[PDB]
Amino acid sequence: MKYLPQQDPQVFAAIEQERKRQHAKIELIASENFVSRAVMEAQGSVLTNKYAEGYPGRRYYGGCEYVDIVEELARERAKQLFGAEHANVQPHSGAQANMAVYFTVLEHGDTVLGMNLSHGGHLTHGSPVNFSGVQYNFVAYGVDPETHVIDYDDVREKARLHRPKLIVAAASAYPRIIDFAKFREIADEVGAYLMVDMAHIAGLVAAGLHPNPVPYAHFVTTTTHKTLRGPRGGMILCQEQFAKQIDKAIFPGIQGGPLMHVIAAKAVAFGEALQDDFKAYAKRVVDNAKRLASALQNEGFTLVSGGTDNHLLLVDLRPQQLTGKTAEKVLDEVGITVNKNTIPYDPESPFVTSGIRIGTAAVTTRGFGLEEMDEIAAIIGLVLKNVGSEQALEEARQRVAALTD
Amino acid sequence: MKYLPQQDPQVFAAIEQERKRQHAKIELIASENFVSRAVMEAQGSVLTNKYAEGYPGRRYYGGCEYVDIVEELARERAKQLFGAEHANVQPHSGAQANMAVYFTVLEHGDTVLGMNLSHGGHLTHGSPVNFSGVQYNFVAYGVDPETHVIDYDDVREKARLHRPKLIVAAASAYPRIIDFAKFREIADEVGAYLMVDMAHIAGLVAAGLHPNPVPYAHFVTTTTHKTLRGPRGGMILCQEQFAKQIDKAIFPGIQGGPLMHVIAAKAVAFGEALQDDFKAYAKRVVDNAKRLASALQNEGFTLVSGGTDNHLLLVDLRPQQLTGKTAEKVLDEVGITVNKNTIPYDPESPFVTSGIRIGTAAVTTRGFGLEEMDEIAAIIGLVLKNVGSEQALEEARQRVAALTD
Ligand SMILES: Nc1nc(=O)c2c([nH]1)NC[C@H](CNc1ccc(C(=O)N[C@@H](CCC(=O)O)C(=O)O)cc1)N2C=O
Ligand SMILES: Cc1ncc(COP(=O)(O)O)c(CNCC(=O)O)c1O
Ligand SMILES: Cc1ncc(COP(=O)(O)O)c(CNCC(=O)O)c1O
Repeated sequence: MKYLPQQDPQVFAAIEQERKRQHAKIELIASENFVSRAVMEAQGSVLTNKYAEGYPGRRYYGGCEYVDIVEELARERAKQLFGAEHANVQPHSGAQANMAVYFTVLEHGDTVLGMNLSHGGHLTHGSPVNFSGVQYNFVAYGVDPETHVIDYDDVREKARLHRPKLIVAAASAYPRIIDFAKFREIADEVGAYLMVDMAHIAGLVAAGLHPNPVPYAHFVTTTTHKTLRGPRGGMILCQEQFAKQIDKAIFPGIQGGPLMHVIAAKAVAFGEALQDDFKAYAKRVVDNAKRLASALQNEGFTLVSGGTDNHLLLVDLRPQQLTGKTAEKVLDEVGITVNKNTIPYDPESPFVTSGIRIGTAAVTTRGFGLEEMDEIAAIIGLVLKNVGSEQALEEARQRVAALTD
Repeated sequence: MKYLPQQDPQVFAAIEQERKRQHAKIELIASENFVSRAVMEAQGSVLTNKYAEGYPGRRYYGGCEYVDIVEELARERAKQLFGAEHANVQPHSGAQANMAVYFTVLEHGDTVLGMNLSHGGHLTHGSPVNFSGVQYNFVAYGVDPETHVIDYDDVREKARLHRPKLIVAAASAYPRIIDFAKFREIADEVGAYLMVDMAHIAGLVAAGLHPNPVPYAHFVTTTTHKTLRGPRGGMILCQEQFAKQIDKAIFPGIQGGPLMHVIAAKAVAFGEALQDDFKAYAKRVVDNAKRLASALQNEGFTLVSGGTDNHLLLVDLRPQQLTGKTAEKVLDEVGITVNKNTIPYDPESPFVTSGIRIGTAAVTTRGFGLEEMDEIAAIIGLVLKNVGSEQALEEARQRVAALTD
């Protein structure tokens, strides 16, 4: 950094603190990752200066000649990656992406079937304190009480009982592969659209390690920053019969000017995803996730669903008579960054919760493999099973320190 | 740029073309500007990797220690700048800022008084192809058909007729000062809330060159990238009495995790506006708009409202028999970037228009003064009064190139 340190030592100090913390801690938040320098250079570019309301070739402003190239690259690399018919790379968030789809297909008060929030569903899938749950009438479907796998009989029963205008599939915390085909079938049965929110698993879908929802859904929404390893932003993929409406939902509907600089970073992120070692990288996340789980089970921990088929895991903390809030706190001292997360049928609420959610995308990006996963679990065991021991804490500290050197 | 040109030649080439275009053309788009290198560096930082749903000290994730300072610098510097009691620096956009205000105070279908889109109002101030107009009952107030100044008598009439729950004040293409005192007076008569969208005029308000709306409005919304000269994003300003409700609207309401990297650049831009130099700048911005308006009228051009009191000016192109769309394309041919803009009581639709909107924020940023403004209007007169003349176009190009080097 050149001009920042000289003009804003306060902001620069904060960013340097953050740049060091990212290397110091062992980052297990499942949502997170670390982008390349190419990706940062694109969002730190001068594309922030351009107003480009509209779409490539159909803008509301002059001079969008070169910013149209960047959007088309993003769109055509996105279509190459997921094999969708159309792509909208302007959504600012995963939330704005969801909001735009819902905007396009639903009316105020329509009924929507989305995954139960404490079973794995996301905020924008029906929380009553989110716009989705205020704007629309969401009914939830859940996971099996003992296997913690989506109950497809439950999904079809809710579907037929509530007759939803659209069905949402996917999650923020479900460690198992989601069967898009059954979702498509149930929706056809009741004449509902299908929306797949692939945010968490988009990089895994991209590398062939998770079934692709594109062939089965009308609308596919994603973030560009979780397993896809891109800039913070959103994206909508859809059949070409919904394209004109999807694009109008984004603009002139819920958004204003896109973030061309972030759209250039999405373009770079997708570029990286199309390359062969992204497929390689993705396999290690999933392998590392598998390994981490097993290592955790060996330390005596209980995992919701018994393990994972993707990048994240959900620890049911109860048997260490722990809550997810203290677990989270405790590991933040020793350098492990996780996030408290409700568990299916959690006996407590989503402010305290009974578990921690963990993922390997970030550490895998920094080069950790199987044997370093074994140690992460070891340290989590040492720490969580001996919560007030200052000696356990400090031991934890050197071992984390030994991993991030 | 270090890694981009080697990682991604296709993206790098388009970013580089944009950069060249930004220097070679005369960027007159009124909502555009050029950010500092310090601002871009913050945007290209590692702060994009951090999930930070929540607010500083009240996150739903660990490791937010540094990002919390980033967000407090932005809020505290914003409050210094505009004297608000509370500030939300999380809106991804000016669209999302507005949406969060509406989500907090209005209930689906509620009646809102906003400025008409063709007399100057913004898309999110009631357009029927926008969520604002689809989600709420928007009635519009307009400008005098002769003097093109907001008709406060009209505002007050509609308020009493329609008794909205909220009155929106401000715009995208009004070139005169907005009297916030009368707006609040009217809102108070009819028991409505008053929200001011100062997106276009934040830098001026910050600099003491436009009456500040903060003391008259319950809510103040703004973008950070227009006359404020910050990164692309939004911000909400409000009285303590509404803060909690405003923060909840942004999250868990309408957004997900914030763009922490973008909040870092907002804090940088607020620091820059807090400096003494920024007041010099904004004074020149308006003086340049005054001089370019007068210069424009010397070449025969009619201006909506007779001139400008701010950073913006609107050309009614009817007298010279051209559409807004035609003027824009021709001016793009000689290297002058503007945007077609509807004009009050426009006989043309929003993609053709009978006018062009011009602003001096960005060219002032790049150092242009009074004499360059005389040249610009001369180059603009030359071109729009000789559209068929290829010899006129080449001359124009050279004068542009002489101005931008
Ligand atoms: N007064 C004013 N308000 C604004 O909100 C605004 C400006 N000017 N100028 C520039 C920028 C341009 N935005 C637009 C974008 C779409 C439409 C819109 O009404 N489109 C209609 C009909 C257009 C057609 O001819 O294709 C639609 O059907 O899409 C209008 C202004 N902008 C705000 O961003
Ligand atoms: C399934 C799913 N869908 C949308 C989002 C929204 O993203 P944002 O950029 O934050 O608006 C998410 C993000 N989840 C946060 C987390 O999992 O921690 C998501 O998982
Ligand atoms: C008055 C006014 N209010 C909000 C916005 C929103 O901005 P964005 O970041 O693009 O969502 C704007 C934007 N102006 C567009 C234009 O005037 O060029 C605005 O003017």
